[PDB]
Amino acid sequence: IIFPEDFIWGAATSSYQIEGAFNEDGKGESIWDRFSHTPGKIENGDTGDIACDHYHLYREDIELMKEIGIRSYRFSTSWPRILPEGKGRVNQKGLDFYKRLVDNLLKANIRPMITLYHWDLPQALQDKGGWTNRDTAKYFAEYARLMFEEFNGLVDLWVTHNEPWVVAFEGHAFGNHAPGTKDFKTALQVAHHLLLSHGMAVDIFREEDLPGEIGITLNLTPAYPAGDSEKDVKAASLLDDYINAWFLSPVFKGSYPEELHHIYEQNLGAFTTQPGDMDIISRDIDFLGINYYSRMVVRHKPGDNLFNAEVVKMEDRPSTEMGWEIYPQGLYDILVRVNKEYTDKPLYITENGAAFDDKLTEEGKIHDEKRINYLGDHFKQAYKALKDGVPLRGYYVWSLMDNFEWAYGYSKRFGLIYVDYENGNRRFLKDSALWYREVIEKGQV
Ligand SMILES: OC[C@H]1O[C@@H](O)[C@H](O)[C@@H](O)[C@@H]1O
Ligand SMILES: C[As](C)(=O)[O-]
Repeated sequence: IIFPEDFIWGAATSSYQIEGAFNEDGKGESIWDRFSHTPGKIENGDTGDIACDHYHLYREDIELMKEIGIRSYRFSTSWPRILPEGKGRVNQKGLDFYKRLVDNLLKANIRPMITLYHWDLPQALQDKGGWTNRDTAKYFAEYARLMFEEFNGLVDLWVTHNEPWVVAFEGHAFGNHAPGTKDFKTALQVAHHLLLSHGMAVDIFREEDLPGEIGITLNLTPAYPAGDSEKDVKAASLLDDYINAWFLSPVFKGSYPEELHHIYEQNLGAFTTQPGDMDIISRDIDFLGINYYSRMVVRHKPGDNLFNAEVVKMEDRPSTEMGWEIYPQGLYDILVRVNKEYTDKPLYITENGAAFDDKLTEEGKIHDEKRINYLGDHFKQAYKALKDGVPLRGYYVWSLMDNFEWAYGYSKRFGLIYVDYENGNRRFLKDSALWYREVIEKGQV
């Protein structure tokens, strides 16, 4: 098992999950500032106020990146740190932080990949309806243009959006994520505008003529029938469209999946679109980012919901601390399917990783063998996909460091690096980081 010597091994983070400095240097409020400061939304009342304090500690963090030897670092930029009101006047100190960060990465021979939207919408824009207001799509594109202009010739890997399914449905249907709305109709309208805003930024990227590549990042969860039933097969197919095709088809085919679109429209009524929207959404892009963690096993169940389907708990299979099934085969299956059905463009795994109950020992080590076994098994499936002709160019581990795991707060640790929050926010390389270091040196698992 040996990867190409130029294969792009990396690690990933996001702004709200690591930066801290939540109201420092003119930064505006985000929907995740607001949400986490709302009682009962986050486990243990955790907030991202300080988190890993990467905003002040980023130089030390880049030293640790160099120790592991990652070739690329995927991070997101905070829209409200740069444009506090979401539009209007740039906050120069906020922008200067990312200019310093990128200069330091380039000096370290670490190739940056910027995610423009990793969920921290300006609260100023949420007060005008957030993603149900089509203007939010326009202002996102304007923010994209600013960033393209400022990092022309410095950043050549760009992702518009991280996981629009999650933003739409966890954020607005089930209310587990900011802004915390619980209305499925709103979630559909949101999804459309996220997709729209993506295409709008792609158009601007081409016009600005920067050197480099632009794409989008989707969480993809492959679905499997619980049984041989032709009804279990249709059920899994529908849930596969719910999560995956709902965003894959618009981006690569210029249409929503037909049956599911019908089902939604019949029960909820139509969400608002303008003519030509599917043309914008489906602009040609340069790569697809895939975030993969697990699968879903699905059985038919007429009653409970709109898809007449429920997900089966695989209780006799190993799982992570999140309760997610460990299922490395799913990473191969989804890479192969995307390449077969949707696109021949380069693919990146922009996230894969796992939470386990990490214990810091009585001097500074973390023996997270479960994480080593998890990543190893998934690296092997990526290799198999490669060998079978999938144009996989890179693999980013989630995460470079322990961080704020959204509604779970700091209770869930995904890092290669342990963050000892209470003790000066000090960092410790886990065994999995030492392991990943060996993999990258050799290009061999
Ligand atoms: O759940 C762990 C990670 O999963 C991915 O889907 C998200 O993009 C990350 O922000 C998240 O922390
Ligand atoms: C992606 As098209 C040309 O069918 O709108």
